[PDB]
Amino acid sequence: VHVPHAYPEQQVDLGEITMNYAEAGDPDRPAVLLIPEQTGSWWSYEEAMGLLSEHFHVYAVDLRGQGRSSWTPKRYSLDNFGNDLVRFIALVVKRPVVVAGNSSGGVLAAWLSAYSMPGQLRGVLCEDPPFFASELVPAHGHSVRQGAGPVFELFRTYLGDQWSVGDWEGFCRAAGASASPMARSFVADGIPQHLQEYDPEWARVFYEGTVGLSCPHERMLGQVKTPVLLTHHMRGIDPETGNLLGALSDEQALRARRLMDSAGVTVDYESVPDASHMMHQSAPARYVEIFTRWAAALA
Amino acid sequence: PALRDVHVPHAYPEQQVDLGEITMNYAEAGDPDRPAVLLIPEQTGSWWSYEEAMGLLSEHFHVYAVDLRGQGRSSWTPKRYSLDNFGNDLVRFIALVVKRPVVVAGNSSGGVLAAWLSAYSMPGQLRGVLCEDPPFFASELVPAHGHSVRQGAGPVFELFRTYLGDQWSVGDWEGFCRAAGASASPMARSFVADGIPQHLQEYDPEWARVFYEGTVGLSCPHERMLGQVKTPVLLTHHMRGIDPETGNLLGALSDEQALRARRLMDSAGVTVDYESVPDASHMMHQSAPARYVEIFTRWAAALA
Amino acid sequence: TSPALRDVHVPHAYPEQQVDLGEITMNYAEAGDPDRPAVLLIPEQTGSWWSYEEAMGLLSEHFHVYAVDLRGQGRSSWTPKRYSLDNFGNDLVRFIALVVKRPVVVAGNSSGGVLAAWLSAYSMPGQLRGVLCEDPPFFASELVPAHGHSVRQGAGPVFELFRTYLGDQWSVGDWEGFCRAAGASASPMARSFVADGIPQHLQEYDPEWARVFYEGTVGLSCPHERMLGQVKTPVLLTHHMRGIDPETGNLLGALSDEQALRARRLMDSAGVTVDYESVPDASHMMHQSAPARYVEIFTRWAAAL
Amino acid sequence: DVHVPHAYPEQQVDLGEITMNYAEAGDPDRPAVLLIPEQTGSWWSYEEAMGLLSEHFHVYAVDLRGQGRSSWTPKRYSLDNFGNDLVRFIALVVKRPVVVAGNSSGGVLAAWLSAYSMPGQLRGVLCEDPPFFASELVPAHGHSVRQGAGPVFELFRTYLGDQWSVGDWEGFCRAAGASASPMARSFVADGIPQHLQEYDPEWARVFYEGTVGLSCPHERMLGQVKTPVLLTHHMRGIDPETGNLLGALSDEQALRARRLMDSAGVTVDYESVPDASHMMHQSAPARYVEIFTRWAAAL
Repeated sequence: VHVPHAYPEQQVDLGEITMNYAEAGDPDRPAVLLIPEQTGSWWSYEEAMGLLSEHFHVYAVDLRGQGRSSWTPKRYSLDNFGNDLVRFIALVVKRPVVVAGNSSGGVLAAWLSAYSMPGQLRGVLCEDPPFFASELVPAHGHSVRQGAGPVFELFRTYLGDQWSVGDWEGFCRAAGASASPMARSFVADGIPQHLQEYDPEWARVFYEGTVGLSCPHERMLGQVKTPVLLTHHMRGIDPETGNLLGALSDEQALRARRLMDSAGVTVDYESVPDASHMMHQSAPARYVEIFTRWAAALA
Repeated sequence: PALRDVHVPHAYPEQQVDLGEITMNYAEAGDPDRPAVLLIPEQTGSWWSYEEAMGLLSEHFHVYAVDLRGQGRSSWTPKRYSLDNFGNDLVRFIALVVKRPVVVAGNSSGGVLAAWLSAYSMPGQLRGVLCEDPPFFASELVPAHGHSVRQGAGPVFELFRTYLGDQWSVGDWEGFCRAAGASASPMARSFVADGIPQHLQEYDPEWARVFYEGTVGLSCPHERMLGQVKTPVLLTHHMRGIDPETGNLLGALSDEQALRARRLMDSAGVTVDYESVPDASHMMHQSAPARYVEIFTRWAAALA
Repeated sequence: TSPALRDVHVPHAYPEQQVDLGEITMNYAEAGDPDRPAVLLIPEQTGSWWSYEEAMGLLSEHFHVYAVDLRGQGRSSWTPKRYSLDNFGNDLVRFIALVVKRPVVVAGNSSGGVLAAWLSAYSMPGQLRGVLCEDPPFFASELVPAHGHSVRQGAGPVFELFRTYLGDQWSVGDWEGFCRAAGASASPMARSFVADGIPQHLQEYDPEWARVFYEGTVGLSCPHERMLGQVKTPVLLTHHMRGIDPETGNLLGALSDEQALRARRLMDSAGVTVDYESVPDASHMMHQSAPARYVEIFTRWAAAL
Repeated sequence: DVHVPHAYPEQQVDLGEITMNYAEAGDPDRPAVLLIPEQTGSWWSYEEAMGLLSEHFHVYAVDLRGQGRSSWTPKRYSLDNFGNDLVRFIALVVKRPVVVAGNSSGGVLAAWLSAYSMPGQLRGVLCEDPPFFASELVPAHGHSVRQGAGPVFELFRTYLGDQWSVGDWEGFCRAAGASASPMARSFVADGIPQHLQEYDPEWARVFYEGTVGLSCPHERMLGQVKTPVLLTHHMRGIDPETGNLLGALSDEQALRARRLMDSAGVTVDYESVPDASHMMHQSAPARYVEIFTRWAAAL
């Protein structure tokens, strides 16, 4: 299923799983780790990796259940993703890292900041993170069922765990009829390449609230141990449904920022209301600029 | 309280009816020829929660006020507390005792059960329902609109579950008061008292468990309940607000949740009458009985 | 003509009618002289009222027989998000109060046999003379039973296949995918359902049924321990084929010998008369595979009542 | 607040989210061994055995999170989190291949490490009377936890409570003496045992509610082991009055565990000691140490 890409691909044995990834930049430059969004593979960062390879040693990784990394039925949880990335940092990077993650990847960047092995990290970028919005029963704001829940429901029903169903036509019919604008956005004639590399059990665990069941966001956010850059992209409310448009509300962002303040770290909050969910794709230069500014200030 | 030897006297005499699984305790007032009314109390509330309002309404109505299962002298039923079990209990009560079409008034939890009846009773049993400060969507763990119970009254339910326990099996009122006095929830700070209130002595705290854990209405989502109401609905909306410190709701339901609930009930095609009294306490039938009875009597007069 | 469209019902030997119970419409068939003792037949899961067709005939010569489609089945209402033991049971309570209007002898198969017991414990007073539980999955249909194997070691495999490949209200409807998955399954029951076309009874079936059993929500507020321990009418429990799949250890049949033992002990503690008829040579749906045997068993029992 | 003197000095190490307390015996000349206690069991559960083992092994006995002097972590008690804790401990303290040995819940974590640790971390594992499948809420084979140890877990959750928030030992004893579960009755005592004073009862909650193993089904674990295994099966039977399990796991559950582990391609040794207590390393130290040493020398 796997198509050619700009950078050569490598695979590492993290124990339970094998992780696919891709390197860029001069080795001696500072290390950067790029975590894709859900339904996103490492080559989600390609453009940005280019821009970033000028100054950093860039690693971009396929999480488990994505890309060419291992698919693990019944094993998708926040802690398993996070310890995957911890083992990657220790076995492959072998140096302190600045982590950047988009959406679910941003959630795992915060997870690393709070729960990585000591001194594994210098700072994390959380790019449009669904703090509390990706939870089934958050401590603040809307649940996943009022956010991206609908999209996940469609993935679970019509694609199935490990593409066991694979009813793409049914998926497009129901998605086009969804009141969720994001749901109606995922419609296409053929299956996008990124979804072909995606295990839809990801959707199941987010929709059903099991992925973070033992990793509540308030404790994560209250236990961060590194500087955090939080970018906050398009956001809004669908008047017809009340549902959250975007990754997280202003209220949820404020609560997350104040929890991270209680953890005693320094937070750079950059509201970019006009940016798309995946700014590293829609506007690679703007994203690399923000990241580089914040990164220079560390250590 | 766990021995259930706490019954005390009241203004009206008390009757009991076998409904099948449970026995329901209840009180009755007014001329039996008058239009029938069914009063459903709030959680932790017994029938006598309506005593005062029964004394006014009785002058114009045949009033029945009930103890739901797990409250008062009605049966306590471990592992059996769901919205459908409460509702079908009330259906059987209407069929076996009232034997007339009723107008139903419910407060908080009862108001939700009132809407339940409006949607799910046997045909013809109801002429209309009053939902008094109902936690529409705010009592669900995963509501379709707005904020979950965990961001509302879930803190107090958690205290009840941990420190009082199913059927008062723990009964650590000292630990409960200690934790309640230190809660960010003001509603929890309300319950702190030197002695256990009579209404809490008659209350089975497994109630609190099933609401806090999301099991009580798991098979009865509020979106569909409200989208299938079948009688005129009178929804009163009392004090609501936001604790600036927590972002957790104060009061029964948020403005957004009231809005979406009204939209659902209108899609059901019923006449919805929204009466907003932001200065009113949660149990207006107890704190301002005259005002409550006036509102109810005016709306009920227009029913038929 | 699609199971999702609910336009697949076919003619049958007995007249059908629908009653408004308030949330749902319940479809039902009637047979026999309306003055003879009343009887209520509850089908099995994926079973419609005409699951009893043949038995109805034999029984209608001595009983006024009602046979019902439960919600989520046949021509009764399909109610998304509303499928639970208590809702099924209260539908049947309503049906007895509104249609039969006389005390009834209830007989239910499998899931229906679990609802017969439900009624015996939780119905309105005086509604029932006795109940016949035909191969009921006591404890084996629960996700976390007090005794014996869970539904995941019983019928769960086939329920998972229904949920995944048919979907709520036939929203997925991938019959060929279901057949491929079922034929490769290690559950013999699951393999049984493979067929060239979709069987008629399954066309009338809301597979959300399967979901609520597979996920353990259908009986969450109705633990079988409490139900069985609060029966208030005489109960006849028939126990058909049962065994253990050696490759898996999973239950073959409706319930295990141990689970039937514990259920009988519970019911005996309730103070009711309990009859136990172990018929190890009988299929799960004895009322279909051996109608005359079934009617003999039922007739003796009901005449004692 | 309650820790008392023991036969060995205690050490602590920061694993990144938690602080793990532990004790050490024997010499670095000798091969590394990692002892994992049972639930409610602290490191000193192994004290006597440690002595014997220190004759020929460098021994590490650990406090798991929520036990002893290790960090208490509310809402974070999952098998994956315990397991990644022990992976971190092996990586940061032992820094050597280790022969792991765990008892009861500890045996389950030993299996977890065999299947899911970082590559090359382990040489083999001894699962001592492990509750394979019988500690799960919905096991793929045999009794569930609710027909096993679940009754005592429910008593712990209702009367001791999260982080000893309730602490009603009188009520615990009243309920335990009236328990139909004989193990529940075995926990009745005048005062609170020292091992239970260092124990966080949220442990009991997450086993009773089935959250701890939700994302770690035992069938996948056992089918993906990667080291030689030694499984010891102690006392087991059935309570006639309830049908409930006596012991860690049934004969059927042991049979299925072994079939899975053998399907994984490892060397599985099965040692049935039907007359042994649950904590044989405590009740018969020399017997336990003989069995362990006899097996570990083959590695």
